[PDB]
Amino acid sequence: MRTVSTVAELRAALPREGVGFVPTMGYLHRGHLALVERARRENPFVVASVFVNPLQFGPGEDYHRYPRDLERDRALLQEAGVDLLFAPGVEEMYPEGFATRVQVEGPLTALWEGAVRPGHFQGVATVVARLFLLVQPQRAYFGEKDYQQLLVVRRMVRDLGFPVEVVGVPTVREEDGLALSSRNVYLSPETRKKAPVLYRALLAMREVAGQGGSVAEALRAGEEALRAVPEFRKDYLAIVHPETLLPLSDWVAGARGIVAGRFPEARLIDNLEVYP
Amino acid sequence: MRTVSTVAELRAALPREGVGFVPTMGYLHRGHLALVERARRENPFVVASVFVNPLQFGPGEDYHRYPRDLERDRALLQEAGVDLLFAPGVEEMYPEGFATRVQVEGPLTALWEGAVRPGHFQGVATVVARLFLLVQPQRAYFGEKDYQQLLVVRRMVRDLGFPVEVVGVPTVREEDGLALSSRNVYLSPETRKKAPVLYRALLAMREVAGQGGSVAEALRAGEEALRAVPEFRKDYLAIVHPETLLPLSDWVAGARGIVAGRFPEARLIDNLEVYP
Ligand SMILES: [Cl-]
Ligand SMILES: [Cl-]
Ligand SMILES: [Cl-]
Repeated sequence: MRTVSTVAELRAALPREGVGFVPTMGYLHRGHLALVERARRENPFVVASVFVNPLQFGPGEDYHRYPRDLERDRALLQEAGVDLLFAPGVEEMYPEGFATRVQVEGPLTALWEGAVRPGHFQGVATVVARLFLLVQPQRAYFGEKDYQQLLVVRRMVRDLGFPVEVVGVPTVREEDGLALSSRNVYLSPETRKKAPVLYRALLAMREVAGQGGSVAEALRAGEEALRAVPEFRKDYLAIVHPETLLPLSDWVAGARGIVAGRFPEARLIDNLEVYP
Repeated sequence: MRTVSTVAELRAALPREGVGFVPTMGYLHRGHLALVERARRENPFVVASVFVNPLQFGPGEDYHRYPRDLERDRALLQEAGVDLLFAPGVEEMYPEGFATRVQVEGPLTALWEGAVRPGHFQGVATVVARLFLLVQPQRAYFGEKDYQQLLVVRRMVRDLGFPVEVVGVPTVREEDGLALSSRNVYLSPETRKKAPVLYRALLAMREVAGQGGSVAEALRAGEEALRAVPEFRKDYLAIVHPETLLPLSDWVAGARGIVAGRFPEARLIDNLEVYP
């Protein structure tokens, strides 16, 4: 595998066709592997990027302490069979003079994560748009854990006309159900034991739905599950339309249960299709 | 020449390489063909687009009044040699649910035309971004008359990494000096006689520069010229940096004289390299 740190080397090592792309912020885990694994079975050439994007972090968030270990990410991607790793510094990604932004407007970015993290999705859209133009991939892979982000990217691609197939990959979880995330490293041993509550709440709602319960009944079950862990301060818990993310009054195929909140040392999010 | 009005047709008729692109809003004049000509010679396949972009029209502007004559444009590009014409409707370019925007921020879009027409450059960046993504050109041609717009597109291209060479083409002028513009049709025979004041002002400034005068002396000369035609309500007149459009404290190669204002029936803009 070849690792490049500049746009010049990137464009020079890139094939005109057959490129599968996996954008990441580094400190890779099994979940990222699931993405690489999928890109490889569908594309003759796989490119992965590791770049902690400052544009998608808020002032009081974790940009400075975000986990970083390029060597670990390299060996790892190397073993996974990645053809090309793009690991640029902030200056190569955003040179002096950089002044452009891309953003998806409307309820899609205003709801849920958008209300908690103002400016976050504009940062995601901007960096993904740049990465797409630099990589010119045929297919790009994203995890479903960041469901809203997946929808935002799809909207941007649809609107602007990026000839990119945006593929969502199901979330990889620990045995206790905790969705894998680079930020899980922030969890203390004690908090790590309580962290499975998000997925537990989501499963509780899916259970109710499967048993013929109402959306309202499913929501109550989810809320109850979360209350077993007071240390988890919920930002939101809802069952929404799979495409618009608007709260549902009645079930629809693809109904998505979403939840987010924080422990003292980390904020976690998770989601699951709760119907059918 | 093949004419397409949908995205599907467009993608199906486009070759993968050697595409020269000329974006316009219709009602073509000598100047546009100066662009189509340039492209026809440097690229094996030429595509031109005709679309009045509602996004770059703001409050109290001439959207519905903008001149439209598709058939005249067609036959025009036909004889010019263009291989493909993309003339989509508003709904094809911006289908229901469209919510993405692209914008270049900072002084480049806040000064001059940006101050006069707020929201204008976001509309331009957005439509150009989409067109570039839909056409996937190797080169795109723009007229220098809209110099600021030219720099904005170059900035967006450089920032986001579009693999497109943006070509600026010198303005085509009338015998009296009036830069050609599809909006000149708005001028009455009377005000048309006064219109040459813009170029006159620019020339006055270039003359001072050539004589060794200071940047301030050049502006004075330009102010004098406009002062003679009070009918022209000046928006701005300045000598700026060729790349940043910031007012100049002193001369630099490529110094650009820019002017804009409005007669009762229309708004006019023009620019010219005043130094060296
Ligand atoms: Cl983030
Ligand atoms: Cl992650
Ligand atoms: Cl306009």
